[PDB]
Amino acid sequence: TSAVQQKLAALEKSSGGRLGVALIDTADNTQVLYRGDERFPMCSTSKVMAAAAVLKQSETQKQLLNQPVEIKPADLVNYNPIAEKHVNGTMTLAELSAAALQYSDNTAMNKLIAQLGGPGGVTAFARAIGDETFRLDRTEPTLNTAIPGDPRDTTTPRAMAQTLRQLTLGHALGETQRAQLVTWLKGNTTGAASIRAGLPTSWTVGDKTGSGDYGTTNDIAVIWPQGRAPLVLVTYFTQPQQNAESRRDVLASAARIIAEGL
Ligand SMILES: *C(=O)N1C[C@H](NOS(=O)(=O)O)CC[C@H]1C(N)=O
Repeated sequence: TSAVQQKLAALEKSSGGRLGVALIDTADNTQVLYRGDERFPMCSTSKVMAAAAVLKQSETQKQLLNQPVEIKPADLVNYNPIAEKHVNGTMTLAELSAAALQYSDNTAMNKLIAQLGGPGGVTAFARAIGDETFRLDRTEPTLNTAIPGDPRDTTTPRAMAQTLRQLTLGHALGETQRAQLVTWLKGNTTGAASIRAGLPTSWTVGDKTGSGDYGTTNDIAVIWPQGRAPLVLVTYFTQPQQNAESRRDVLASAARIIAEGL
């Protein structure tokens, strides 16, 4: 173990839960892993992959992101801050992608999932961009049950970091779609208490948070530190009891520990 890993272990031990971290430094492609090959429930962080999959579809349909998608009252689930304003109306796939990523709208996420033919279509996109680990099995809201030992709707920190890098910094998407994904992630509204809180204020972050049962507290981020090449950082966290409170400070602490290395 490295010093960063021993610090992450100490944070995890005092946290009362299970922490997973994966950093990729694209300055030199090095990786820091803590429980990097253990599965964690993704919860809302799976939305990135659904949005990227729709962006990928849009590479061969110029007008796909402008296509209207009907929002019915029955479509509303547990957290719909944008979709509820369009009930009995429509949202475009661009609007749904932005709502899913920036406001973590679960109705928008379900519309993205349906646009891909269900959770298996998101998993298939993951496979098509080289992610052998990601699996999406359910829609919102049950994909957030986050039951320990349940492999459904999970990934590992390493695989998620690798995928987020390919999507945001690599060529898993076309150039325009990559820029759109990064623009969406950087305009996230929900991230300031998570990885963002553990990094120097001068660094630009685009991220996607998630949370679920068992106190599951997740964040996945692409980071532009001042004067250095970007990083990819994945912090997953989950706890032993179903009603545990969210612990975004633990993600911030892990990010702060990561930041002290590179
Ligand atoms: C995603 O994990 N979810 C949607 C909603 N927003 O996520 S955030 O809090 O990480 O921004 C929170 C609840 C969760 C869900 N159970 O749908």
